[PDB]
Amino acid sequence: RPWQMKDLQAIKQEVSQAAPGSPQFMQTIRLAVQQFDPTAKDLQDLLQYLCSSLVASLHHQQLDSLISEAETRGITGYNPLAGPLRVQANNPQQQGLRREYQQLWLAAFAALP
Repeated sequence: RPWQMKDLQAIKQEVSQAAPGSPQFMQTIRLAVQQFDPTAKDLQDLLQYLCSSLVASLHHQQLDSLISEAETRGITGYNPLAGPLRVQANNPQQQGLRREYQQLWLAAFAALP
């Protein structure tokens, strides 16, 4: 049950005025992420739709650092012999990795301003 075009259009329109990482944007994006239960691929699509290449790159770097610390510590469900967290989160049998990816994503995007 992935999102459709209308959901993305509403998500972008409702937060057109606000700035990335504002409390309003964080509310709406967090609700979307917690409601649709998407993988990393869909999150990348959503970010490309919402913010430009500059904000995309900044979030990419911040999320790289956050994932770096998180999975360098060692995580309950992460096994580094199978692939990067971006790929484990895309397997529907690793929901723990998917939820960790979602939370790192939202925190990284919130850490912009």
